[PDB]
Amino acid sequence: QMNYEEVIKKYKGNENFDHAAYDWRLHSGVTPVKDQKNCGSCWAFSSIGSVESQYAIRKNKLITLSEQELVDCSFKNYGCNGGLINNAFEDMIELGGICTDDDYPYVSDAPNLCNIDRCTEKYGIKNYLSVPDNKLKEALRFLGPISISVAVSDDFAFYKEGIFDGECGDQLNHAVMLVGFGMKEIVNPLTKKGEKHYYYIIKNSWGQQWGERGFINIETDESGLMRKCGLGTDAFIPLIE
Amino acid sequence: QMNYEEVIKKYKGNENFDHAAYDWRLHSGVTPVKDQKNCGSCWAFSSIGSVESQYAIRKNKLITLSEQELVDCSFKNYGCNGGLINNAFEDMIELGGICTDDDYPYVSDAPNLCNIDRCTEKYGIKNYLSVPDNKLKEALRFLGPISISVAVSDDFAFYKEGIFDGECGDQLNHAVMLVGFGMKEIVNPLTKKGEKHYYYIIKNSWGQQWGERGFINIETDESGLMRKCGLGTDAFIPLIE
Ligand SMILES: [Cl-]
Ligand code: NA
Ligand code: NA
Repeated sequence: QMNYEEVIKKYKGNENFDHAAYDWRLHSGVTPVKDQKNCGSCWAFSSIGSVESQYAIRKNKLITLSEQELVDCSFKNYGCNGGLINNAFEDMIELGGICTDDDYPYVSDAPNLCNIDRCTEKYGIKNYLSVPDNKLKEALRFLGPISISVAVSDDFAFYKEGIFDGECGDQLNHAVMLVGFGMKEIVNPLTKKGEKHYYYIIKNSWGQQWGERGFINIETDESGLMRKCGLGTDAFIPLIE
Repeated sequence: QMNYEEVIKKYKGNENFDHAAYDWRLHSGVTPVKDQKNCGSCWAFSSIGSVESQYAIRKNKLITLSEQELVDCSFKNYGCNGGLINNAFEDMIELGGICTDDDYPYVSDAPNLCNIDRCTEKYGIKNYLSVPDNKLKEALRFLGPISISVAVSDDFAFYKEGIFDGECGDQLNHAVMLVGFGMKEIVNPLTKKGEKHYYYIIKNSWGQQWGERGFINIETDESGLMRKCGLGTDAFIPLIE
């Protein structure tokens, strides 16, 4: 909702930001990685995650919120059976905040009723924007991490490190969040030349013991338009201001 | 990167230096002991300390650096859950500089995002060498304090002063730094003759209020080759020149 252009003006400084790299991790913009365990609640971890980052950035406070509370009360979704990023933010506004991760611990696939009263300090969001398929690097630089969707292939799970550029999935089947971009200049193992390999920085929800400390890097170009595997086809970022 | 021999040659130089004792503490080479508390920051405190000494020596400046920024930003380590000296030095260079421990105070196990911008005067290192497993005393005398590893056994810890000697090694499980050696001449409790007891000087991270102002003495021989408990299996010294 809202209007990209409408908010980007209120934040963006007209300065053709550095398009090669910016990493929210090393700017107090990325909360610790969590682990969805055996429940298909990706949609929830990513949306919750983008909110945590909005807080860590804007209102400068670190707080982990209950993903479990979304799986239990977001009726516009299907709990462990999947959901949609934007629906989450929707139900988030309806619920007027979510209980901290501490008063409403996560319990994965274990049946669990929805109890909104399990706490008294609910953390919420004023509204949420949608980012244009070709304004990712720009939004990431001034608005913050973005909740997005992507097609995850079977080999995608084995990824242990580097700049993934493997097989993609059928269609958009997973929700993760974008936290920044970077660019390592590797050598052409064949021509042996200074080549520039650009990449996006993803935060998964499979615990730290997966990929680079829980994060994965996706190839892309300087412009930040090469969205491999359908990258950010669906892209939203919550707003608390 | 820098491979030991290239720089060690630029410094060592044969020399019949006294192999019995040299103590960087009383040569303006050892900054005050710190306390990692109930957070597994062995590796960071050890590496940081060697940097503090390098500045205190080469650039004749007394400076204490932020261990908290390493636990939060190297990513080649696992914050309070442990890490490795060399990984730290790597990432230290990647980040190009570290906040002083005053602009980036330590908060042990207390959650804390990584903000490389938490300061404006960042102190760094050009590169880092690995010192030979049988060249410690030699290195200490000319290169400066060394970051090392050791196996702390269960009966240790009560040590309040003197030259602790009791626990044996295993696989390692803690990170500290070597700061010098000495040799006290006790009397022969059996034949009563002039016996020579050599020892190493380690710099811990459990505050001044522990042992002799925080330090402990480990047995060793004149050659500086008897590394009980693996003393220095892994040994590195950062370089700022
Ligand atoms: Cl974990
Ligand atoms: Na985790
Ligand atoms: Na880093």
